[PDB]
Amino acid sequence: MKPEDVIKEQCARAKVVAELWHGFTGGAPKAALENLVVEFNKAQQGRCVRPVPQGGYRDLSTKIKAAFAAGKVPTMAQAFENNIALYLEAKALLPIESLGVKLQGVNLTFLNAVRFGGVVYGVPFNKSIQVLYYNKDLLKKHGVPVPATLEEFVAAAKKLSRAEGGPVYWFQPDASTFAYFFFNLGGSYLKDGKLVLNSKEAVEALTLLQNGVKEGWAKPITSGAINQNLGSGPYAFSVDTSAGYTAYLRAAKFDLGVATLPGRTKGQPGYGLVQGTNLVVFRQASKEEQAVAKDFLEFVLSPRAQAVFATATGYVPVTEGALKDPVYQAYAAENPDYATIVRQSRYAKFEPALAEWEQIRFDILGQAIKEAILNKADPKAALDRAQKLAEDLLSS
Ligand SMILES: Nc1nc2c(ncn2[C@@H]2O[C@H](COP(=O)(O)O[C@H]3[C@@H](O)[C@H](n4ccc(=O)[nH]c4=O)O[C@@H]3CO)[C@H]3CC(O)(O)C[C@H]32)c(=O)[nH]1
Ligand SMILES: [Cl-]
Repeated sequence: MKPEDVIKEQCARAKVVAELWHGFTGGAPKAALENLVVEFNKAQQGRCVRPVPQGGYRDLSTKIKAAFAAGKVPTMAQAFENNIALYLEAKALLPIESLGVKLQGVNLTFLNAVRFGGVVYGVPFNKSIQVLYYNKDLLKKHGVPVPATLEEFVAAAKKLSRAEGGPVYWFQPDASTFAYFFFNLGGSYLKDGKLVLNSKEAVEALTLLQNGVKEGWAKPITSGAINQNLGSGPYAFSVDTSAGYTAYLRAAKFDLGVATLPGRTKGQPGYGLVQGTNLVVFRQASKEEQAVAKDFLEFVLSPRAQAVFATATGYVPVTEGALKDPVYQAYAAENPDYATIVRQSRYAKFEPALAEWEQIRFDILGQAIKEAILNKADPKAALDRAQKLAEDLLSS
């Protein structure tokens, strides 16, 4: 009796059913969402949510565009900030505060990100922050302090790779990893309102990674998640989503470290990329489905729902209330990595919220990073190409 079995039964006897389309394909996010929905549905009187997996996040946005085309949309769905921008062009989204959902206490880092022209269009739900995952045992073995600066991080990666005979910093050659180096070398994607992929800081970020590959301290991972490659050769450090925390804990055969990210100086942690999603409510949904979404959105913002969800996953509890819940506190008191994730969430950057950003981050910027890392393309020539494809798509 999988939670999804329970839910299908709950929905089969419900008077009213609001679909929630998501992009959790498995593991702890998928288990945590479904357990939340089972609990919500037991409380309700013939009024249920039905989570519908749509694949990953891009499958989900593709399926949502086909839904507008078909005229069959869900009540709710997961959405990045760029997805929200897109669906607003379509006039598809219900303003949240119209349902009377109370948003005070939601972290302004996340609340600001769902606000378009003053209006909130999303409920921050599963929001993650990059952290530094590390191998405590391997750093102790070579007397390496947890690096607090980008300088110390390069140094440690070179020191440990020399000692162990192989690259100890592991990375996915993607926009998400790029963003960490880009932000903390003083990059910004927007200059005088214009999207710029090929700035000096972008070239310096992509150069740093490619030189790490050439020098033997950076290891590109091209098959599975980082946590799925552990046990193959020496590992000291990744920069990865907090939402992988439970997966790291399960897979690591070594004592797993979580730290705040290396910054430019010791005066502050580096910035982590905010990932994960918001829940949106579609205007096309029935008044009755909307009422279910309003109770569901209130439930998901409750201290207990956030304390259970965040502690099952490593996602960042989106409310001040969740940190004051005793189930959170019990987990935090036993595992310092939960406070570490919250501390890192204070130092948080977003990618641009342009309608076209999902296509750019994957098919243009992501590609130019793969070209440099995996095919030895010159970092500037790869980014100049990206900039030109992005300027051509935005002109379309
Ligand atoms: N479509 C679309 N995706 C976007 C956008 N901005 C960023 N991202 C993607 O968000 C993922 C991070 O979202 P987050 O919820 O923090 O983490 C994910 C999973 O990463 C994480 N997980 C699961 C199993 C595992 O072994 N390891 C693990 O880390 O669990 C969560 C739910 O699956 C990155 C991954 C990416 O697909 O390569 C590209 C990134 C965008 O605009 N659009
Ligand atoms: Cl699974």
